[PDB]
Amino acid sequence: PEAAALRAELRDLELEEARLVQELEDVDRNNARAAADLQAAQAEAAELDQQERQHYRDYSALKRQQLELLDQLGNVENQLQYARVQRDRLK
Amino acid sequence: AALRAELRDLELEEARLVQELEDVDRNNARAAADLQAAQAEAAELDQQERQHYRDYSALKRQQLELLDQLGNVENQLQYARVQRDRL
Repeated sequence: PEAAALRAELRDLELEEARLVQELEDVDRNNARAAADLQAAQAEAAELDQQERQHYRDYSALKRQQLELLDQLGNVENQLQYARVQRDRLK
Repeated sequence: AALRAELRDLELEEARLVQELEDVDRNNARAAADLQAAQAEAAELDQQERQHYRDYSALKRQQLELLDQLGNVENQLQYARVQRDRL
């Protein structure tokens, strides 16, 4: 009967562990799925990053283009102001 | 009066540079727009990655708490098996 209580505890105990195994399997499933979604999102973000960098680069190139045009303008304006002074003296 | 010819040339030169500048600026505006759109998208994606990650971490904590309970049960089962076996 000692082994009588035992046999009962084992029964309830093995049931507990099976219930716990069931819960673990649900949680592990949802965990793996969350990791997959994560990885999918990271891959999307990388591809995007690639495109974003390209955009940044294009914009930056255009920017250097404008600054070069601005410098030229200022070189011309320097010459222009000189010639303007020279014209004004004639008067 | 070579000054007048110089003046005409320089002024026209400036007109040409101004035009070019206007065109480049319109291209620049478009480029800025595209860049900002891409950045905004990246922010959304970042937010969604974060959601997934936090789900994952949470799920993970759950798993560990469950594992601790299982370890406990396991220990009871072994103790009750050692008693058992001893007849």
